[PDB]
Amino acid sequence: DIRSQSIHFLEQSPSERLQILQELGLGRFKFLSKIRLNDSNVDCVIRFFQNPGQMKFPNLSGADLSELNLDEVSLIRGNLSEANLQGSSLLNADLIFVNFTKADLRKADLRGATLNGTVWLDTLVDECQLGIGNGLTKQQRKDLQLRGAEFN
Repeated sequence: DIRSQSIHFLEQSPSERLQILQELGLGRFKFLSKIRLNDSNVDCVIRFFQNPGQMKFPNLSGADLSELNLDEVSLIRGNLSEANLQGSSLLNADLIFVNFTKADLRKADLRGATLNGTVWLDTLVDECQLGIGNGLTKQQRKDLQLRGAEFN
């Protein structure tokens, strides 16, 4: 039945979603109001809706976040394992400790995003814009640039 709740949520416009989010105390996650209705995201929103407030590291594993404006989103300690971020805008985003394992970041724009503690295992970054690699090592600015990332 909780699957039913999540479908209905994603069927609403961004501001009706933002209201549901207030009613549920999930208002810190304003980005939920933007993700598209598809199978990947029904699942993602189920995790938020089964026991809300019991997850407070944003777990977006496997979500389809492609071609979204997520400028200045805060996702500290978030799990973006296997997520799809192709062509999305994440300008000045807080991504500290974000797990990008096996995620797709082709053509995303992460200029100015804070990257301390990020994990990039098997991550697709061809043409991902990283700006200055804010918070990245050197062995990281190395590895990623080799794999297609672009640095300002």
